[PDB]
Amino acid sequence: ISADQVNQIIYNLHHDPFEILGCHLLEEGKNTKKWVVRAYLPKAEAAWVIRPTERKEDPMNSVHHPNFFECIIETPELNHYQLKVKEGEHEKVIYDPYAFSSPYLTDEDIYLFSEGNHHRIYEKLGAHVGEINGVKGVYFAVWAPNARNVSVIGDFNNWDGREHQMRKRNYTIWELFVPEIGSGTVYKYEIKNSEGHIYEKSDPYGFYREVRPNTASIVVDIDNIYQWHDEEWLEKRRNSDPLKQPVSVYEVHLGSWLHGSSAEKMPLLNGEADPVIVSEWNPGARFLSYYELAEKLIPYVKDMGYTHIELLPIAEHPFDGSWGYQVTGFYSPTSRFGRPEDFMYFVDKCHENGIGVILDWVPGHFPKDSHGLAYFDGTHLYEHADPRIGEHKEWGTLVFNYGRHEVRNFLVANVLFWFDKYHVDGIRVDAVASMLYRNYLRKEGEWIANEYGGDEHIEAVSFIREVNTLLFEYFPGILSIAEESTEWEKVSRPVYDGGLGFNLKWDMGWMHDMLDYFNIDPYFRQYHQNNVTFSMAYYYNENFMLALSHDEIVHGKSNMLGKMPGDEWQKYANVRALFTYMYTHPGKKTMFMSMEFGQWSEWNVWGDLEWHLLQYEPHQQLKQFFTDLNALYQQEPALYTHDFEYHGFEWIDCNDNTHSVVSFLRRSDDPNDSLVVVCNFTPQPHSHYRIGVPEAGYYVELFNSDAKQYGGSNMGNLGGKWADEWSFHNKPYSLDLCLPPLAVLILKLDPTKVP
Ligand SMILES: OC[C@H]1O[C@H](O[C@H]2[C@H](O)[C@@H](O)[C@@H](O[C@H]3[C@H](O)[C@@H](O)[C@@H](O[C@H]4[C@H](O)[C@@H](O)[C@@H](O)O[C@@H]4CO)O[C@@H]3CO)O[C@@H]2CO)[C@H](O)[C@@H](O)[C@@H]1O
Ligand SMILES: OC[C@H]1O[C@H](O[C@H]2[C@H](O)[C@@H](O)[C@@H](O[C@H]3[C@H](O)[C@@H](O)[C@@H](O[C@H]4[C@H](O)[C@@H](O)[C@@H](O)O[C@@H]4CO)O[C@@H]3CO)O[C@@H]2CO)[C@H](O)[C@@H](O)[C@@H]1O
Ligand SMILES: [Mg+2]
Ligand SMILES: [Mg+2]
Ligand SMILES: [Mg+2]
Ligand SMILES: [Mg+2]
Repeated sequence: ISADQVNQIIYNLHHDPFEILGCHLLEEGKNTKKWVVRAYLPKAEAAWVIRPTERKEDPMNSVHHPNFFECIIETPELNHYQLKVKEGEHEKVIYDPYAFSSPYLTDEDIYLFSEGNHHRIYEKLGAHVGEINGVKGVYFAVWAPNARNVSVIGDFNNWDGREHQMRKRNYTIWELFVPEIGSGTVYKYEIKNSEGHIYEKSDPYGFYREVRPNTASIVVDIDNIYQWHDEEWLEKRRNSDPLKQPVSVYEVHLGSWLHGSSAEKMPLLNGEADPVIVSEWNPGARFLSYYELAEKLIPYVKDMGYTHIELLPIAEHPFDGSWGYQVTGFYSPTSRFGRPEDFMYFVDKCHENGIGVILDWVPGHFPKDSHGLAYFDGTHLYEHADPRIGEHKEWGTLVFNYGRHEVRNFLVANVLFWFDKYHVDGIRVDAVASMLYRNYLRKEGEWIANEYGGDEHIEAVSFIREVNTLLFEYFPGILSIAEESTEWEKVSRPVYDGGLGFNLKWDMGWMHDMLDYFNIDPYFRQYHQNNVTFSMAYYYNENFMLALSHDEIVHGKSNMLGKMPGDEWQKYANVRALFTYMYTHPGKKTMFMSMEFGQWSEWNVWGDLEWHLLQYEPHQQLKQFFTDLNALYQQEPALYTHDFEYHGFEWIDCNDNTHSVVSFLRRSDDPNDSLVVVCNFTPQPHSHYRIGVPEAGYYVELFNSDAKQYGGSNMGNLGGKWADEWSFHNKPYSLDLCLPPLAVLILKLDPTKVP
């Protein structure tokens, strides 16, 4: 490019920056093409073009002006890229703001979508504010290849679509531009199928939706509603390995954490809305908005010391009682809690406070409701046609046809969408077995094997691997968490090694072992020492997340206190011991709302949590215990740097089944960061109980779960103990400890204490 052209840009004289900025073809070779990307980045000193799906990164060069950049790249197609932009000492990675000159679908958009590879399809499908033929308005487009007709109905034409019939393109997608309407518009698609049957559909790519049970889509100007402040958070994320950091997750169902009064409006970020009543049976109560949750949940979590909040699915879902697991509006956060920008504010404020956001994501199925994706165009469009692979009969839901390109594309782009538009830090997929097996919950003779005669759902396995491949390429540094309950191998291993490509897997066997263990009367735990120790036998086959989830405190399972045997004191003590053990055992941590303050009742998704309990000392003491445990966790590198390496853990001894005692070391990079952990899982205290340690010196008691400030009896070792030169447990030194009742000790060598 010329200096004259560059200056026209720099001085705002150019007639159309899209002619010069963005990606432009320069020439076609035999086997490849030459492209240039140009960007004008005022304040940037350096920039790079990332091609994350090819794993390449090329520098851009300043051309004629220090903030005007060009990058010449040869590759057969340049569909997928990002700009990395350095301003002083900070880097951000963004999509190119000049990537798409037209609001309408181009030939290239349609081709990529037909192949299942349009990672940004939601920029074109759905509803977008833009300009066509010189007039402002909204462009709508929808995939519905077998429909006979489609119209746009909405507020703007009183729900009569005769003058807003859409145009079909390439026998696949319907489009229409409507002038002079804007964001806030309420609409649906009216579809006639091949039988002449007419019906009404929410927008599958819609960005906002009426409050359930109403289902019309709402047009959102999604790139001009919120201003973010989280660049430094996102840079740190992208440059860090989360597997090596503390990850302590507070799992939250937004609709049931805290309720407000329905006798007042729901406040929003700079606005307000009508209250959303929680249920007709509890009509005095309303949900809190994303905005109110940002103001209340976030400081609560920050003070407790968790690193992350994990949300039960917030994608739009018609029924409270599915807990979010039956989604019908995959591209919009639920309007129960307000608008898209209020959720963006929640995430921004999490990042301002140093807290990451993980979203439960539901790609495994969708329910039958007629406003949603089912039988979309008068054929089995989203779902597979054969019910033996296309329905989960025991659940009454439909299963995506992962093999069908535009369906795969809906889902792959949907995951990316949450990271792009809402800046989230991770996803968790519930029930991964439900996608992986062709015989999932199906009786003999009511499913068919794959082409090699196996039970593996080939198409789903491929989809899962593609999702995880793309997620990590576009958003390095994120968490991708699976719950898979059949010992499928290499869940949390890279795709290049025959894995599914998640980075963490819930240790459901650990969870069962531990909760089954603690539910046993302590005298009988001597017969089940193996519950304590067994999970370490297979631990290194995955990267495990130790989760005590929502699923474990419903349906007659009790809340954590009620699972524990004995009187009120021992119930609390058993909670403290279990969770101190969980936080010291290798792996990342997740626990569910209400567990941190000892709610007695099961989680009830129709009410809010029993916050009045926090008026009372035992509940306040447990909450302090977790606050301090989380603080320790973040303070001690041996609790997080080497979770997934042999170095990070070693048993000291696990043979004393008769007293239900175990002990172990955690390690990090510095040998002085080593910790000794001692667990006593009955209410019998022990005096002069020896434990082997590897070095001489004074071992400080960093943490004692029996401290009086946590509700314990305050037995302990008075702050620490000097090791004896008395060999024990095959180690040259040993500590002669008092073991408090139903309690866990964490000790650390202070190699500078004065003898
Ligand atoms: O300090 C004197 C005693 O210290 C040691 O006793 C221990 C017990 O061994 C531990 O098990 C624990 O005791 C718990 C007890 O397990 C639990 O049931 C509960 O017992 C209370 C009960 O809540 C209450 O309603 C009433 O019956 O009083 C009981 C009081 O003992 O709470 C206990 C802790 O308060 O903790 C104490 C350690 O302090 C040592 O073993 C004893 O020999 C010695 O007497
Ligand atoms: O009477 C008071 C006694 O207190 C002290 O004994 C303690 C030890 O200090 C503890 O470490 C523990 O002993 C465990 C031991 O840690 C555990 O390994 C297991 O030992 C097995 C051993 O693993 C196996 O190799 C085989 O050797 O036999 C051993 C004995 O079973 O079980 C031990 C407990 O049974 O608890 C005891 C108290 O019970 C103090 O050191 C003693 O001198 C004192 O008598
Ligand atoms: Mg009509
Ligand atoms: Mg399950
Ligand atoms: Mg058993
Ligand atoms: Mg309540």
